[PDB]
Amino acid sequence: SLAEIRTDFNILYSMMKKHEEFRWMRLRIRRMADAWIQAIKSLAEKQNLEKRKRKKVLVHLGLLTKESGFKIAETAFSGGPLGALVQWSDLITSLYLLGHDIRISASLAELKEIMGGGGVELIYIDIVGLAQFKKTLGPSWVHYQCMLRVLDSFGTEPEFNHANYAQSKGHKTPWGKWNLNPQQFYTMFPHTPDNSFLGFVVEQHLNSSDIHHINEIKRQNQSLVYGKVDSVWKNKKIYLDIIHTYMEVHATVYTKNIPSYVKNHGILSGRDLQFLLRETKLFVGLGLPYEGPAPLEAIANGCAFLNPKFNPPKSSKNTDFFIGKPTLRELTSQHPYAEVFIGRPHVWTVDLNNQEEVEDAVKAILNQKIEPYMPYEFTCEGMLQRINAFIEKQDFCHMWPPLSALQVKLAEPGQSCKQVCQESQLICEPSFFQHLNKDKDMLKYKVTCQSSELAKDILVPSFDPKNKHCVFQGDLLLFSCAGAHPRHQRVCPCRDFIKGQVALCKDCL
Ligand SMILES: O=c1ccn([C@@H]2O[C@H](COP(=O)(O)OP(=O)(O)O)[C@@H](O)[C@H]2O)c(=O)[nH]1
Ligand SMILES: OC[C@H]1O[C@H](O)[C@@H](O)[C@@H](O)[C@@H]1O
Repeated sequence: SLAEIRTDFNILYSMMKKHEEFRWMRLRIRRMADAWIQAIKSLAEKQNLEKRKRKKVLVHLGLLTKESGFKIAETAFSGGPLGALVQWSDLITSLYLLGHDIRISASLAELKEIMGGGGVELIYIDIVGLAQFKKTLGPSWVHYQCMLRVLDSFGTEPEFNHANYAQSKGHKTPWGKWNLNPQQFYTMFPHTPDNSFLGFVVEQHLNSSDIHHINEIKRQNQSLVYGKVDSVWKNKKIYLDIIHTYMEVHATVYTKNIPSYVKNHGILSGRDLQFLLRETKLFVGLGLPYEGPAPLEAIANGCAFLNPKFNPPKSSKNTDFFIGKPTLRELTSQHPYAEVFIGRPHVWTVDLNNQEEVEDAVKAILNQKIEPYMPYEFTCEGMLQRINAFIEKQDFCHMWPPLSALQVKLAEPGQSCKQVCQESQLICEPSFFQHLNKDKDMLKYKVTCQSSELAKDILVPSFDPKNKHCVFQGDLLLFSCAGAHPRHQRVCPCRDFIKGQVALCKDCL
């Protein structure tokens, strides 16, 4: 039985009216419905969407179980976290439009019931939910393991995913050690090439008459602070004052930390928030929270984003929030994606403590022409293409990307495979490590092994050019885009990517 694209949302609304928790998600969908429907039709017109098998898909939202104790549903409308719920909403909508057979679960009862009656070919779950899956199913949970796609915002690096290696390194993460293929982890932003980038869609309501008259609509000296709760505002006053010299400063806050001059609007409904963004020249980052959606929404509406620079980068080594996350990734700014893949004039990444630099950025932004912008990968059509490619082409059970995409590179000592790929405008592709892990295979890529040994280490395969000595991976679950060798070179698998669609190679569709 073959999937048919859907262009009507009534079945979806009915499925989401089954739990109150889904209420917030259901409303965002309704606001974005016409965009979604334009996008599935446009994709079907550009690319052949026929001949897809209709999948039975479990979607288990562990974060919405009582049993998790997360209280996300509870605070959804009153200024709590929404990033995750944005992502889930967009994933469900995508699956529905592509014509799959979605069974949504927010409870142990439903999880048990859907798995109970068989058929399931694909499972979207979070880490909290994955623990529940293992516990509910007992030992046969491993039978489903290759169908798992695990929503994990900040990402999982190989050294935390391999249970035995993580313990040999003393890592106490409660989040790691599932022993999956790390490409099964689905992230919020393309920051972890050991994982896959899932993302979400950036909500925007600018017609092309809004964009032509955007200069009438936007008040040139209006800034808005990013930061829904009071805590995030501690010790920002110098920064805010420099901004307040040039611009009014507005906030949407659910207050001891906020100066008297700030103009508060409270927490706004999605529509009202979108209008406030459309009238705003400058969205002001305070440092927290890390890697959320809100800055991209502002950029889509023509705001510049002032992005706090982190020198040293923040990570588990230096920031409590990061301790125990199953990754050693370092953030160079509040929103590294915004910093690296968007940049000026939309994104000004600045040292909050450099008054001169802050002042120059504010005066610059004040003087910039308004240019609303969205990377393609965060549109409806671009997210549909990405997830459609993943469902049709990612298989961890029984060759994608195809070998023709492989471009081998040598990281220097002190540089990771992530880095050397990125420096040549490529991205690391962990599925190709298996093709560069033997004497023969090396010769090809213009490195000669005068002696090899095996090792079980994330930093290998490695090459010493002085000694012509090669080390190969002994444990194939330890292949790792993350990690730099302190003294040797790494042999690194890179691939190309489509403009504005970093998850997909040119030949991947
Ligand atoms: O007054 C507000 C402020 C924010 N948001 C939304 O809350 C979401 C979460 O954005 P943020 O980057 O703050 O991430 P979080 O930390 O909540 O995951 C975004 O879609 C914002 O538009 C909202 O609905 N009303
Ligand atoms: O991870 C989601 C959520 O988990 C905890 O249980 C809560 O107390 C929150 O502070 C946190 O954000």
